[PDB]
Amino acid sequence: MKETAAAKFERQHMDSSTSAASSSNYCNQMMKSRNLTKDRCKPVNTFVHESLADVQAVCSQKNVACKNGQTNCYQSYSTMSITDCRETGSSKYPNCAYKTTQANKHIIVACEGNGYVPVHFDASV
Ligand SMILES: [Cs+]
Repeated sequence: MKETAAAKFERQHMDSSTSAASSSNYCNQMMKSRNLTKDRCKPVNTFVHESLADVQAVCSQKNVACKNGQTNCYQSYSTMSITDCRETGSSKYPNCAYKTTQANKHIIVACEGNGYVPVHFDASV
């Protein structure tokens, strides 16, 4: 079955199963279980610990520019529980290693065609 942009966004960024990173090993486990170390060690990736509905709602909040210059990005009005994952020095494809950083920040996502479906995670602030 084809992986839609919606499904891909959920695979790469949604973890409503936990309220926050459980430990420092969180990223290593999640990056692997979500297939983010298969085609390479995805350098950076953020997981959101909120309901899909609250993240989806961001598409109708504060409109802002995306890091790439596109105009379909949106920043959340309130802060959200998120976990930042970044490849560390001891990492080396195919043996990927990550640093886990838990936090409560505002998220910014890109909504397809400026619609209401989040398809990319731009950043957290
Ligand atoms: Cs919108």
